[PDB]
Amino acid sequence: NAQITDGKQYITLDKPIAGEPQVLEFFSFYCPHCYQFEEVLHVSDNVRQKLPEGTKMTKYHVEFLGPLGKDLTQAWAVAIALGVEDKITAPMFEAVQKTQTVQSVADIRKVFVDAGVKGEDYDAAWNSFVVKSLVAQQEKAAADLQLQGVPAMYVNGKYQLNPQGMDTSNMDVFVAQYADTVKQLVEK
Repeated sequence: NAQITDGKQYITLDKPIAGEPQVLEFFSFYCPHCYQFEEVLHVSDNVRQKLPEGTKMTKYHVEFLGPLGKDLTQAWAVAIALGVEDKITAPMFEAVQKTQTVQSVADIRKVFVDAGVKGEDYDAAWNSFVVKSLVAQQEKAAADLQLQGVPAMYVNGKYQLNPQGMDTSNMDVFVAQYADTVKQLVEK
């Protein structure tokens, strides 16, 4: 059956925020731990797979890491606005961290284009009011929730996941524990 505990597998915010997405992840394409999180452990997908139906997995990008943090945050806004997150996430992590072929803003676009995204759509999205507000929203969320680092996950703007208090002696275990903790938090 299982049961989680405040202070252990999660922590409760002293200043919860209303109106946030139910399951909100922060990440950076630059961060090695975010790479492991997303591309090796596939934490988020495991979480999403245990999520009570009707509940969506939301991910925001952060600007405070790396030389292109701001522009990658805007590119992620485009990915959201175009609905191409699933086509882009793996290529970008590889291009940024592994092949290290993302050195400029133009190189970001190439990842989208190479991934199947029409350049005309990318360009339209990039300069849209829509994307401009998505950027603002990503920035605002991290501030409101008092983000200290990535990766990070918050549930109902009230609980923060705390992997340090999980069992990290085995990764298959840890992932299952992370997924279940989120599930329990959303049913709460």
